[PDB]
Amino acid sequence: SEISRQEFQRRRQALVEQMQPGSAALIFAAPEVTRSADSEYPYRQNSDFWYFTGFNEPEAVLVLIKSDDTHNHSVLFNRVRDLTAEIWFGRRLGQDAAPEKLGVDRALAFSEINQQLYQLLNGLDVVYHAQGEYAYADVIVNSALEKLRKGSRQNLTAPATMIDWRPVVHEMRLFKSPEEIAVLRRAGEITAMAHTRAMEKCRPGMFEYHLEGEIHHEFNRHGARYPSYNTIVGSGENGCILHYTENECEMRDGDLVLIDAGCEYKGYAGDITRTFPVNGKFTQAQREIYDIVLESLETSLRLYRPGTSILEVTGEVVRIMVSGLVKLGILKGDVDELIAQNAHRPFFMHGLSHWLGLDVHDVGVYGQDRSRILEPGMVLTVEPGLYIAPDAEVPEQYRGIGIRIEDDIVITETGNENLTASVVKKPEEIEALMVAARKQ
Amino acid sequence: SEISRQEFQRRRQALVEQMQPGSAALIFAAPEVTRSADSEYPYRQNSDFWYFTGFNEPEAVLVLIKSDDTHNHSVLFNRVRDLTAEIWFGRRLGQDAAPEKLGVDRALAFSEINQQLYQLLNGLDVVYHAQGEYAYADVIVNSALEKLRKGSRQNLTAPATMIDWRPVVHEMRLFKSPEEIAVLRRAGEITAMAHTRAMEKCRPGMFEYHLEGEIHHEFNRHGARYPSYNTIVGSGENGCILHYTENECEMRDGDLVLIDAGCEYKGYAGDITRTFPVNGKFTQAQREIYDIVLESLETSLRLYRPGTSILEVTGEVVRIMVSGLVKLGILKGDVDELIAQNAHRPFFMHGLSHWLGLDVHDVGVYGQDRSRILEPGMVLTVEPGLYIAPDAEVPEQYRGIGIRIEDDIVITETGNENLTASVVKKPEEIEALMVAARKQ
Amino acid sequence: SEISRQEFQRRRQALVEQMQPGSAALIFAAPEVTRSADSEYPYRQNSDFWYFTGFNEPEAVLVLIKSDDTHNHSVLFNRVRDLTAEIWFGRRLGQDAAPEKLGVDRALAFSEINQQLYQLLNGLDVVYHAQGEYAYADVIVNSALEKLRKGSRQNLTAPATMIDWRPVVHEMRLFKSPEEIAVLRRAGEITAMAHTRAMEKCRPGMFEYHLEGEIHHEFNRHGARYPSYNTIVGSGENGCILHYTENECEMRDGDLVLIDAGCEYKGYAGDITRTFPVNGKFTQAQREIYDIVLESLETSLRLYRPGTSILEVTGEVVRIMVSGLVKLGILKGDVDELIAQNAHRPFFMHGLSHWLGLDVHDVGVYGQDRSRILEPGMVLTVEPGLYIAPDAEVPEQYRGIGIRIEDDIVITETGNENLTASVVKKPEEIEALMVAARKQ
Amino acid sequence: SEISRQEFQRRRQALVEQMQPGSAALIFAAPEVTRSADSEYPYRQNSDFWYFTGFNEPEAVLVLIKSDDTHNHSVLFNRVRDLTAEIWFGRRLGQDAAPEKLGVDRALAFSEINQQLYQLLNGLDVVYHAQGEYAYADVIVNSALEKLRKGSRQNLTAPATMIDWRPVVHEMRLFKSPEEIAVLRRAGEITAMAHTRAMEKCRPGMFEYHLEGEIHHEFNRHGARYPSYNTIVGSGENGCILHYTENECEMRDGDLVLIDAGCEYKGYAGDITRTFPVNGKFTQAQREIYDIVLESLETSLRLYRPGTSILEVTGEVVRIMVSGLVKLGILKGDVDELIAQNAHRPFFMHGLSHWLGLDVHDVGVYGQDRSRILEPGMVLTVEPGLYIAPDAEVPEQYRGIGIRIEDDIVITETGNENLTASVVKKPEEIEALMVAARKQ
Ligand SMILES: [Mg+2]
Ligand SMILES: [Mg+2]
Ligand SMILES: [Mg+2]
Ligand SMILES: [Mg+2]
Ligand SMILES: [Zn+2]
Ligand SMILES: [Zn+2]
Ligand SMILES: [Zn+2]
Ligand SMILES: [Zn+2]
Ligand SMILES: [Zn+2]
Ligand SMILES: [Zn+2]
Ligand SMILES: [Zn+2]
Ligand SMILES: [Zn+2]
Ligand SMILES: [Zn+2]
Ligand SMILES: [Zn+2]
Ligand SMILES: [Zn+2]
Ligand SMILES: [Zn+2]
Ligand SMILES: [Zn+2]
Ligand SMILES: [Zn+2]
Ligand SMILES: [Zn+2]
Ligand SMILES: [Zn+2]
Repeated sequence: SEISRQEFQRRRQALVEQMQPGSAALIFAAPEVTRSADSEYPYRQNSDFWYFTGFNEPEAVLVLIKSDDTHNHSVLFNRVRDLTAEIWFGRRLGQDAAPEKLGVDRALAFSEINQQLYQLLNGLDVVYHAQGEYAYADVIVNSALEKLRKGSRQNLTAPATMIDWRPVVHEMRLFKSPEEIAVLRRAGEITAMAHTRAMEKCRPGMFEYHLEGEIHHEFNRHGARYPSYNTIVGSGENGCILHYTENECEMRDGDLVLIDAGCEYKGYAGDITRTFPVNGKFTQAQREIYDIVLESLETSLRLYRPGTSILEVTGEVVRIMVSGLVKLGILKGDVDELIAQNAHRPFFMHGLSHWLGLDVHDVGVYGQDRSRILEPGMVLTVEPGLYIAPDAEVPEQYRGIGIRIEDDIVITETGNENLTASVVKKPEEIEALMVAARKQ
Repeated sequence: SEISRQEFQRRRQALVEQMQPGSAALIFAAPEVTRSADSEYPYRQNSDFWYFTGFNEPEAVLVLIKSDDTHNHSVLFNRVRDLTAEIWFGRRLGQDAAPEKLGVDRALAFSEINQQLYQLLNGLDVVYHAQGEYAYADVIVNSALEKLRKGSRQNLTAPATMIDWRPVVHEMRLFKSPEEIAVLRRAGEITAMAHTRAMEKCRPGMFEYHLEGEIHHEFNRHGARYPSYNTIVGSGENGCILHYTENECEMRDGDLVLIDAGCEYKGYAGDITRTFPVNGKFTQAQREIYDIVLESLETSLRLYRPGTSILEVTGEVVRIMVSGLVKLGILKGDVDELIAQNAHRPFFMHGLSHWLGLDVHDVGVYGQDRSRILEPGMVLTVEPGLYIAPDAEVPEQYRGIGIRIEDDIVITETGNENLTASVVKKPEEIEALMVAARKQ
Repeated sequence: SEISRQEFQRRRQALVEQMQPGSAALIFAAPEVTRSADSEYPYRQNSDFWYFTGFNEPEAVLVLIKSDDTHNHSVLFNRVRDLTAEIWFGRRLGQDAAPEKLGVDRALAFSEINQQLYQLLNGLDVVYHAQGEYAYADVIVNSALEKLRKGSRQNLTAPATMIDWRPVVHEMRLFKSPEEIAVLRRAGEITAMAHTRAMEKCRPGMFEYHLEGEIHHEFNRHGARYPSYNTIVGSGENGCILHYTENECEMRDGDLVLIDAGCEYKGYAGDITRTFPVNGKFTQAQREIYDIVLESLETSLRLYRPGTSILEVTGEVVRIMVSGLVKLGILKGDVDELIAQNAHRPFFMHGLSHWLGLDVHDVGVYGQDRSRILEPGMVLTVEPGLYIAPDAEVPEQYRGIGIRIEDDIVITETGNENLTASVVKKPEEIEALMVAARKQ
Repeated sequence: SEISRQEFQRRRQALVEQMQPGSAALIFAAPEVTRSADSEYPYRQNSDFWYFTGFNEPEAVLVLIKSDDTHNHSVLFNRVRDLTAEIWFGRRLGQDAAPEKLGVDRALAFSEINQQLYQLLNGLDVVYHAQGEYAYADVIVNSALEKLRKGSRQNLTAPATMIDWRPVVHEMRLFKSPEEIAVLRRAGEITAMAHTRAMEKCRPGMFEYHLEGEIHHEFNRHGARYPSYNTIVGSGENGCILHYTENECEMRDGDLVLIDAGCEYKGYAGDITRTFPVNGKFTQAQREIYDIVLESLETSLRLYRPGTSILEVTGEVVRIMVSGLVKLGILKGDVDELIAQNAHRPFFMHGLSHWLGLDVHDVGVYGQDRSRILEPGMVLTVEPGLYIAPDAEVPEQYRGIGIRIEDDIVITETGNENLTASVVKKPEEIEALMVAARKQ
């Protein structure tokens, strides 16, 4: 699946619809980023700029100009073509091919932006700009507006109103179109295949990073070159660290391993967590914690639908958690009192769900305490976990256990669709998968 | 292989030996780097800071203070320990464990650096600082020196002399110790195994990125998690682009594929290029160009030794190249005149050799035109190539061919040691390797 | 005359009337300014901040908050009281006395602004801020808005709209109240007395700066400590330099002297130019040029009224000028053609009139080519001049003559009131004044 | 008196003598400074730049290049000539006239500095630059050095050592030449005449600012256009504020007035304080405090000579002060104990003496607690004072009295020369001067 030319056009038009007449919106590309000395990290476009263009070059600026309710045009600033720079660092779109390729009306050289941008903003009333997003962008925008402010004898006037478009654009990104959902559906499948493979390859004596290598190879073979975030492979006590990315330890028979990993496919993030026994067989103590986390996930998957909220489903998870932990003797007391005291928090100290899309922790307003009423088209994670510290004052057998189980869902008219259920999470199914792999 | 505690200590002492008495050297860690929104790229330490510490955290500063020829001490600023921040983002060394772990005399909280650094610089005559390396470092250093300048009524004085330590430190990095050479030797082996595997896996109809995935998986399985630079897989005309990293094309029977890829192992870069037929059999036209590049490499490997230079060996390569191209009718005229006119430059437009180490394009002075006399301990690449443009005015059969062949070497007392010869480059050996793999 | 507490209150309310509901306006004080090393220039408050407060301290910020059409409040950030800092550098208002003294609702310590400002902006929709006016102000404002943007988990939201209040506030300043006109009337009288005195004191052999000293002493004795701009005393060829402030030459019998000087009285600028003979008697050649400039001024004073514009009156002046210069043989040809060719421009190369108020070149929109229709309450200068270069190709007797004559006026219901007519400008009256003084 | 072409040349040569071979010193002009909107304060050149040039324009840079012990040259960057900009804002030296006018070898356009400065620094070992003095200068210098650092393929190298020249140059400025002393001698005379005049003009009912006007007029008439610092006229309780510059109060019969005022003559500061009765007759209580301050001054004038220090003379003043105050009942106890407890500090809370020159509080190292041994050529103030707060718990008659008496001196071979003794300070002489004036 991919995003069409037409879809990028629709998105620009939907932004322009919300803009005041006599205004321009300025959306800037991500800068290139040094890794060390003269080597740079693989380029990652700004998600908002990508959303409106599908254009993967730096030194580019999308300018959407609204004259009135039925009249608007698009201008792209981008890198000029250059035989020498392209023989070295790779091909460029340039100005000639850009209108047709990216569906914009006009394309100018980014090297001329300081000579041209103020002319495009002259006489407008409003400019939409994400101030503080990038320092280079602020320099360009402030420089244009100062030229206009100070150029009254050349009959120039600056727009007096500046509006942050991030609220508007993030509210758009919060609701996925059918095309976006198809892409995320494939991201979830790719990510699932990677997690299945990690379970199948895991053996005692392999290092945490070996499973990372299997996962990344699987992403790559389906055309997802990069992960959406740095892969987490926390075996044993490392599973109690939420963003453990060192992945440097030998995996030991008897330990669990927690894998949080997700691909980036056409810009969109997969995001799955599976926790499983390194030796393919859960112990009793491991099952006892795992079952609480799994019931939490399974109950949440049943509950999530239009009209509820992350907050409301999180309350059900807290209840399941506090009850399970009391039954194991990890918590002591009255369930309802422990719930009122938030007694689960030493063991489950993060949110159940985040928005998912072009960023793994996606944009969009959550409402106070994530109380926003869910509607169809919202995409989110469901990721309960329990993390018992090596030195928690609890029965010995539960100490140093970290378990998270995470699926990615889209809210539908009647409930939700699970994008990541093609990798197993029921303990008996995990064990059968690993046994089958160890034969073959 | 690894770098010892003792070696990091030796390096600090070697820097201190060159410092003026009554001085302090300030070496800052790399900042963390955003990939998108709240997600960050995998952390890569500043190579110079790494060189003196082997410490892989941000928000850290090494301060080496020389009182006199026999008296000096080391101070580390680093992140304080924090239970909440470590449960989330992973473990920290802290101040208690640092002296023993990293062999420094004292360790302070990076959060206190503005309160402490000026006190360490007070009364000194010289400060060694890499001005403009990082903006956060300059803010910290300039702020310390202003406090001292303006604090004469508190009996404070700033050092009046500031010296860039990069020349000194890069000159040290230019000459590798036995330990560094052992590490680079393993980086070369790992990188070679990856390239061998790419040749063995290549089939028509696979995408360029599939070979990238094989290479990265192989790096990872030997404990080199990351590449030293973004992998290049240029098949067909893409091989004429020097840093082609899109790797997005279907590999076609009849084309060559150029792979430039290198692992990062204990901080040190491997860097190999192999070019080979996608279908496992070089055509006549492909052999004709390949043989010129291979003779260039093989002649260079014979010539490189103490007392010659990159410039001098490059002259021999130009001669081989111009002669080969004249014999094919790609160039026309007298060889010596064509050489004098640099007629090879449309086809070979980059340097033959760069320094190699903690950075793939490593630090160290080259001398004018890379004329510096080579000495034992220098590590460098040998990477001749020929790139015939799709639209070059040459016989049709050579158009759109890009071939580079690259090995990594260390200069020894009598010649050089080749770190990357365990992956084949002779055409008959390449073909046999691919045939054997295709059976299986 | 002075500006009342009530007037400052009215102005704030008039700004608040124009503000959107759910908004705050931020008006910052001028920074202190170094003259050399640790000595500073006499403090000059930002004119806009002064306009709303009459408060003459740095490190102060006026915050006007509009909840709705009938509900708003004012917050002042200002310097805390400090016995040591006040014994040294002088008295401070502080927070206790400020509400009553300056008519604001609340006053907080400027040292706490970063801890408090974001709390005042939280939940608002709009912030009025003059971006780029002062760098310290932008740092404070951007820092507040970033706290709000990134603080959604603390239930903070930033206003998405930022509006430049300078257009609104400058449009207010463009129309003077009766109180402001009374103050400017006194500024014009003070400035006139100074110019009268300079004419009375002028003798051949005195230096240009001596007349500057007389003028400044006269400003000071009426309670106008500072000039509104750097005083111009251009004798001879120095009169051809528009902002000649060197004032370093011996004044010579036979030369004219051009004095452009104005006091600052309760913040408001006087601005007068008189040109006169150093020896008290105009030559024929001097009269011939002077009469053109004087007719230009006198005709303009008759014409200026509601309904005309600076542009329209400037056209009449150009006609007078071109005609006078043709009659002297300084220009040659048809008057109407010379007018169409703007043939006056080598001799009169500046505007006839600028707005006058808290700044000598005051704020307010002029319209294209200063075409804005004049209305009652506008205050402006009328300053025709003719400047014949030392090397102009004109009859010898006119070379090196610079003459400007300038009065300050306020537009009334039926015409204008001249604020500066108490210093003579008719040549016979100038000569009589100087003769009388020489006896003284 | 003035400073000769030859003297400016000597100073540059004296700096070059101390510079390392293969180095360049960069001395930047002061930026222009806004007073309000488009009006600027009178230009004040950077004192160090002035010291080496006597050049009073902005956008200028002196570059002194030392090749070796007998070979060096000077380059000036300055504003190009421009007919339009000079007709408006006044005459410019330009490049043609500068070598001869300012005694430099070469002069280039400041508009070309970024294209030329790096070429002048290329291949040098050391650059002398006052980092953090001006932000525009740092931008220019850092930009030049980055070009050199990164331009090794164009055979460019940056100097690795940067040295602050301020210590060296301020140490030079600390010792005045005969020419400088002659200029300061005239500054002291001018300043004295101004103070004499203020005493002669003072009447009850005049405002503090009226005496400021008399003083400034007197500075101006002797060719000192500007004061060296903002004039202090503190009558009554205002005399207890050390830098009282409001000068806004009606002077009352019965009060003292403290005037601290100094001219700037050819760049050099006068700096005198005289305190006197507004009505021309000291009361008993006023005499009692005045006599302590006067004895302090007179004893200091006797003591100051080569071989003592400000610290040592300050100890004698403290003794005189504590003894006088004990005798009046302002302090109670044993003199030697009160001295040991620094019991004078509520009443005398500033230093006795500061260096004087191109800045009123001049550059130069004081040593710890101003303990530096005085040598011939040092110029300094002697300014004891006693300030009894309105609410000090002392006998009523001394409350609200501020008295300072200040003279400017130069250390000679055998003692000191008093530059400001031509204005009276003995109380009987003050009273006679005022009585004589009142007749005017
Ligand atoms: Mg256990
Ligand atoms: Mg072909
Ligand atoms: Mg003449
Ligand atoms: Mg009294
Ligand atoms: Zn249109
Ligand atoms: Zn965004
Ligand atoms: Zn996850
Ligand atoms: Zn997640
Ligand atoms: Zn020691
Ligand atoms: Zn470096
Ligand atoms: Zn390579
Ligand atoms: Zn290489
Ligand atoms: Zn209210
Ligand atoms: Zn303004
Ligand atoms: Zn004027
Ligand atoms: Zn004017
Ligand atoms: Zn020379
Ligand atoms: Zn200085
Ligand atoms: Zn003084
Ligand atoms: Zn003083």
